[PDB]
Amino acid sequence: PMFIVNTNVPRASVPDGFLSELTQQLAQATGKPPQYIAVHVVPDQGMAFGGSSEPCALCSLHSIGKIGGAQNRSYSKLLCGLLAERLRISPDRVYINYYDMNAANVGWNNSTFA
Amino acid sequence: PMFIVNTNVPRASVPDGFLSELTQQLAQATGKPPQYIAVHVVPDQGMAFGGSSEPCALCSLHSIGKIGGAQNRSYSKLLCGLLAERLRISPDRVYINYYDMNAANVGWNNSTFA
Amino acid sequence: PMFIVNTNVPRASVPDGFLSELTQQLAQATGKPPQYIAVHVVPDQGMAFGGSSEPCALCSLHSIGKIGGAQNRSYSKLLCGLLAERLRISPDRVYINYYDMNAANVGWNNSTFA
Repeated sequence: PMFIVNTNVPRASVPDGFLSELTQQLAQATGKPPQYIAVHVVPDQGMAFGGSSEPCALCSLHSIGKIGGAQNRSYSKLLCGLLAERLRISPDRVYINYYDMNAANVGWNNSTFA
Repeated sequence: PMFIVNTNVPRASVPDGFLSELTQQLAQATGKPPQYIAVHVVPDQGMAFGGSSEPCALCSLHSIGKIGGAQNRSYSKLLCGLLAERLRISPDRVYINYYDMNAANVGWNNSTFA
Repeated sequence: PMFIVNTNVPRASVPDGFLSELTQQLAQATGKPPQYIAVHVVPDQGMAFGGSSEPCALCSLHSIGKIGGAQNRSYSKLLCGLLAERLRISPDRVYINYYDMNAANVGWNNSTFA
C-alpha cells in the first residue's frame, strides 16, 4: 500500500518520526507487513481548500484490496486523526482519495503483483 | 472537486490570485459550491512533453460525479484557457486526467462521502 | 502516455539527459510517437518504503490503452531497470501504478481525446 500526503504545512512542522508513524499505523490498519507500506509526505505546497490557504491536505491511499465502504471510513478516522495531531490540520480541510488497485496494475521488482 | 496542476513554469511566473481564480472558475464550471473545491499548483517541475522542455503542464481533476464526455471537453477548454492566459502554456502541451470518484472512496472530516 | 517518478534520490544524483531517455524508452515501449509522451521526475522527496529511507521511488504510468497483464510486466522491467541504472534504486524499492485511461477522460489542447 502507498499513502501520499500533500500539504501547505511547512517542512519544519512535519515531525521527525512521522513517516515511521504512518508506516506502522498503516501496516496495522491494512493488515499488511510494514515491508510493503510506502509513505510520502510533501509539505510547503501552494494549495487552497474552499478558497482558503489555512492548513489543509490532499491525500491518496492505494492498496490492492482492503479498500471499501467501511474500511475507508476507518482509514479516514485514523488518517485524519494523525494529520490533526501531528500536523495540526483540521479534519474538515483534508481530502483522502482511495484507490483499489488491481494486482496486475501495480509494478514492483521488475514485474507486477499479478 | 480537487484540481492539481504540475508545471515547469517558474514560481515567479504564477500570478497572484491564480489559486483563487481556479477555485472560482471550477465552481462556475462544475456548479459545486466553492467551499468544497480544493486546488494545488506545483511550479518549477522537471518535466518534458513530447521530448521538449518548453512550458507544459500535467494536471488532474477529481470529482464525485460531474465527469463525462461533454463535461470534460468543457473543463478542458476552461482550464487550458486559464493555463495559457495566466501561465503562458500552449494548450497542446497540457494533459489533464479526469477521475470520477465514488463517494465511498473519498475521505473527509474523519469519514467518507458515502 | 504520461510517466511520473517521485523519489528521495537528490536532484544532483539525477543524471543529465534522464527526461529524454525516459521519453525515448517509453515511446519505443508503448509503440507511440515521442510527441505524445510526457515525463515528470521529482527528486528530493520525503518518502519511505517499508519504513526505510534508503533510495526508493513511487511512480505512475497513465496511457490510453496499451495497459495490461503482460504489457505492465514489460514496462516494470524496463522502468525498474532505468531507475536501478540511472538513480541507483533497488527494483524491490519501486512501486509503479498503471492506469488505463479512457480517451474521454484525457484532456488535451482545449478538448479531450474522445
